[PDB]
Amino acid sequence: MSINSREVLAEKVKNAVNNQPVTDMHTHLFSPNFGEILLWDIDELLTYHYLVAEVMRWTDVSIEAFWAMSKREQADLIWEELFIKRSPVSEACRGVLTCLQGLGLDPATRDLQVYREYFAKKTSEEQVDTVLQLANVSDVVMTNDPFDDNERISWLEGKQPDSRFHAALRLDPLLNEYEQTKHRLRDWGYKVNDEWNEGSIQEVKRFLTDWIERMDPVYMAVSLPPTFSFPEESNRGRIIRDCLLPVAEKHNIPFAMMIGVKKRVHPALGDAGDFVGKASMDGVEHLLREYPNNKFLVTMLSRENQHELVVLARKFSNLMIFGCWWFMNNPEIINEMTRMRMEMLGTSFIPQHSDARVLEQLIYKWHHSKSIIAEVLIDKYDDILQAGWEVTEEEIKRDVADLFSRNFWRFVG
Amino acid sequence: MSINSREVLAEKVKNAVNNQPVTDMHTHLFSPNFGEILLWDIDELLTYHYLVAEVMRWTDVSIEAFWAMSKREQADLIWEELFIKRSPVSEACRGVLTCLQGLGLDPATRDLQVYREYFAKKTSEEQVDTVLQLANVSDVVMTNDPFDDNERISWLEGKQPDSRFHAALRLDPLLNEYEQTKHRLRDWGYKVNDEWNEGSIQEVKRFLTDWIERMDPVYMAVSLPPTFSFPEESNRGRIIRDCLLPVAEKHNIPFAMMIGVKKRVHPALGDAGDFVGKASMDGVEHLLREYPNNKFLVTMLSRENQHELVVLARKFSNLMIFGCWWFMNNPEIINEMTRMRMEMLGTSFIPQHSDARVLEQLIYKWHHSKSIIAEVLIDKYDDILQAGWEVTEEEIKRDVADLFSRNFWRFVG
Amino acid sequence: MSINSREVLAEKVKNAVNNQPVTDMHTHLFSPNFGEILLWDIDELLTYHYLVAEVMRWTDVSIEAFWAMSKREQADLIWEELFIKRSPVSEACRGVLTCLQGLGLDPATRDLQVYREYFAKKTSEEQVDTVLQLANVSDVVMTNDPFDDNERISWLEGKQPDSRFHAALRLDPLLNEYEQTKHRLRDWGYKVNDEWNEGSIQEVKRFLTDWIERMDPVYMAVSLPPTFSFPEESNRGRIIRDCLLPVAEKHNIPFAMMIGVKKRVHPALGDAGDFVGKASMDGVEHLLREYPNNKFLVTMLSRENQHELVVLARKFSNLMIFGCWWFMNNPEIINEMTRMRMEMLGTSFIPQHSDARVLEQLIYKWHHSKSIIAEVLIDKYDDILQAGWEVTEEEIKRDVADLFSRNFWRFVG
Ligand SMILES: [Zn+2]
Ligand SMILES: [Zn+2]
Ligand SMILES: [Zn+2]
Ligand SMILES: [Zn+2]
Repeated sequence: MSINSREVLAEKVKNAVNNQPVTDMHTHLFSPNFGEILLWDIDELLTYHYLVAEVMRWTDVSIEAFWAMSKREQADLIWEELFIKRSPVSEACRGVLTCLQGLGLDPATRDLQVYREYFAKKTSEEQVDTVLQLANVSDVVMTNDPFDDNERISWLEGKQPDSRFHAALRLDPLLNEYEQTKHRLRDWGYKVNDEWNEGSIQEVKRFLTDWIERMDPVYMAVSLPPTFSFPEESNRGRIIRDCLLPVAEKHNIPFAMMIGVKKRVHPALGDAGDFVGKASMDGVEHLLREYPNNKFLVTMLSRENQHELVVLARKFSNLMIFGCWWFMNNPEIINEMTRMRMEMLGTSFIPQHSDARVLEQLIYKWHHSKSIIAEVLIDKYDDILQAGWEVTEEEIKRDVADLFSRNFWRFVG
Repeated sequence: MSINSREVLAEKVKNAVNNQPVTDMHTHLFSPNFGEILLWDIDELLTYHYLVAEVMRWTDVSIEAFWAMSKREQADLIWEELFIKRSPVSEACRGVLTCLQGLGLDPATRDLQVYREYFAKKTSEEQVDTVLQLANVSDVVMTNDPFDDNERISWLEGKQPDSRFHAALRLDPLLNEYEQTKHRLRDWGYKVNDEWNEGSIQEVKRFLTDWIERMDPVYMAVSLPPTFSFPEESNRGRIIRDCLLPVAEKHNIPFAMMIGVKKRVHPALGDAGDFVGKASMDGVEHLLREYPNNKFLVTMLSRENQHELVVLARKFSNLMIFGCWWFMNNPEIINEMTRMRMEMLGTSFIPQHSDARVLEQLIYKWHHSKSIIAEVLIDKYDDILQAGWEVTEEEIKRDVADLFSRNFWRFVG
Repeated sequence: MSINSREVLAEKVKNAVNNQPVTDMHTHLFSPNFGEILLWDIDELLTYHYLVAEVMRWTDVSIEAFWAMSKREQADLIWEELFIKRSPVSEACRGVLTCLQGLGLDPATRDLQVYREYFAKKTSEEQVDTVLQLANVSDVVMTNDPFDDNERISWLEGKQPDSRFHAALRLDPLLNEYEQTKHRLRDWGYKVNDEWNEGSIQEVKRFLTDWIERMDPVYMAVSLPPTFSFPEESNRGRIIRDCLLPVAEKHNIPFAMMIGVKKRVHPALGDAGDFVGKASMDGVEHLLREYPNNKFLVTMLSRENQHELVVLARKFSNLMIFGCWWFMNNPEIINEMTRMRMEMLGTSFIPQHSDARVLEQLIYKWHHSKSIIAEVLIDKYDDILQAGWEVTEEEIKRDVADLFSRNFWRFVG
């Protein structure tokens, strides 16, 4: 038959959404065999940079003093300032609670000591199994930076990630800081010249090719400022034009662009010091139109870029938009973004990614987003149901699978 | 009786909204006596450019191959790709279903062949009577382009539109492509000079005057790019200043501006290749302030222009804003736009227009929009009812008539 | 006794919100002992500039004729045009009704004459007691302009405001119209030179210092245009850099910036002729980063500046954002703004201010805003209750006190 009641439909959508294994196509997590770079712990959750920014709006403790404290002390301060002295109603604070509850811990007691004991008696491998199970995440895409001495080592040592973890080649240093990076390249055997000649071009391409072969990335990525433009006679513009795009096309690897971040407007805050700005769509429009054989994954930081980004996706099939990034990762914005996207793109987009920096975040990141996405799906199905259309649970499971996993794998080939 | 609760209010409002005859002040429909230019058919509905854009995001069929197929083949592909392989949850797909259901056809069967048979046994005149009846549309405003050889002929042959259809003089070729258009003008007896002198000015005005007399348009219209500015030393700026405005004032005809469309960012897609951009409000502000004796109808394409456009309407009574155009014609946006408009303008605006290109679209266009507009009205009436205001059903019927028909006719005199 | 259900939660929050005494940190009201500048009356409510703009969209009465009528005649016209000829559904009209109902008058009768009689038999001091009581407002922050001959007099006469009223030093003439203002300064004994030298700098600082000592303002304020930038080699840029900031720091007085207003786009409308524009965040960002020892209160006029303003607050603890100003003071916007703010800032912001120009407006301004703020809180508390957190009624009361009063006083010291 078909679904005949609004209740069955809802039960059906929520169940399908909750049961669908998720492919988180963009995170800052690492296969557990990569070592300490994989962050997890209630102390890591509480010291997430989102919460550092928030605690600094309340506490009288200087930023210097904060950075001087131990992670445990920072966590204690954040807990006291954001959870005890004021209700933890922000999205980031709410998330910490969702993680605790999901792990079987009880937020009702506010017993941070007891919460810590839970983690003290587990290994990274165990927690990963636990979390991926609780968050129903089957595949995690990492952010792998070959310019980070730490991460760099494991890749050179031939270490391969857990089969549940996939690599993504981060190129920010190369594209945004070529002047300083070119020195490290030549130091690694990549003889780039001071002038952008065929020699420099071939060496940069070799660097990319070497790492593509080494990581077997699902895509190459870069985060860009509000002022991003293309074409552009700059190191970034030339590298993208002469090296990145050609290589990406040859290996049929998508180019992921996270646009709109204004770095370090408040240096002292570190990762919590980045701001946002609306970008022009001209550069993305040009890339999509002039490079029809290249695939692009895009997410933008400014609320004001979201609707036009959806419209751009209507224009180019070689564009796949994804997630509600950072400052967009808040219920009010996730909801409006997801509705605009489905209304203009049907199911041809990737609703969300976690951008998790701490393992446990996969729990709240996906739990918070799934309930909103389910609500949107229920309304959209109810609307065509009202129009006389019949939908089957199989069709819903199909649609949900496309949104949470298939659209991505299908796009990166 | 007494409307003394949100519940009674909801019933009375929905009834009033549903029963109110609609004047669709902007469409791409034509009086049936104008011939084949009047599109209608389930195949026409499925090949609407909104769906072409959407199918191209999914199908592997090349755009060239798509355009090579017959309309029936295109419709079959779109149906399979957007309705069968994925649930038809997008607004445009949902609309097709609403039309079918409204005509008495059953979407539950997904029998495209049976749907086609319905249309095969009807004439244009009959379908028009059927659709206008089902969509409860009493008056349709057309988009009449004197630069289109096809349409041009019927007007020259003295053919007059059905009394339910009204004309609107489209001037895009003249204002946006004067360099190429000036040649057609002189070829039609309008001796415009290479230089913008009094001779050219008088000839352009004569062209406008001749067509105003020929069509008896309710308003003159033009769609403009995000970069639109005024004053401006350009063909567009000079024609508007020296010809359009003076003539519009003399005949007391409103000037309609549809701002924000960036034409052909993806040429191969044809009508489905247009993009959007936020525009500056400076030009509109200047026109409203410096030409107090001219009337302006405005709608904008960018989500980011909507709130400030509402504020501009608060500033100038010679400005009438209307509808949720194109990329704004989606539930999430229609809702936010309609609420911002009513909150700052009360009932002094035109909530919607269909922009229908295919006859049957009047059904879903108005059905989808009316349910949203009705909900906004219920909230607003309830808020004053709870404040102690007594709203009568007659007052609701009056307000609803203003929003859906009278405000337009009152503005265009 | 834990909060067992959302329904019970809804009640505790609404009670706390309704019972919490409000500090309205930005209004255009005056202590009753300041004289006629304190506007109150149903006629004043109806002739509020928000309604002037709205009536002009409907009435055929010329703007000249309108200004020529007496306040009573204007009120009669506005009442007839916006309440009788069309339902009073706009936010501003709804507000008038809420005020009447709150005062015990009955909107159901639409008896404007009877409403007027209520006010005719009361004094300013009495109405102030009545209104502050009904709106549950314990503290009102005024807008005091030393450049207004009228207001200026009472301050020079040593008149001190009622203890419920606080002063805020308005500096628009000085910062935005220095060229014309410098003449008044020297005329008052402040010997500023034509050139911006140390002499001019010291004299401007003396002017500020003299008025700070005279008003004992909670903060110094200025409203700025969409084009506002800083640093800037202009009178405004230099005065802010060399005089305002240093003085503000020395006295630890916050600098309030209301950004985005485009003055007089429609001169004839007077106060109702101001428009809006999106501003760059660069100037505010620079001020916050380069002047860590200065405190800034910011509110912006453009809908499109709201989200990034929230993000900027996440970056700088010396920034306190407040209210939904003017064109933002509409339910649809207040809701989205308040949700974005709480999601990214928890309770570290000031949700609203009335900007009341007419005494009675405190009633609707706060009643309309409180219901929305209460709904947002109910949702946010429900989300953490759902995550296992045990919110207590006393904690809700504390959070509510912070949002409506304590955050402000805590920020201004
Ligand atoms: Zn919204
Ligand atoms: Zn990331
Ligand atoms: Zn159109
Ligand atoms: Zn104000």
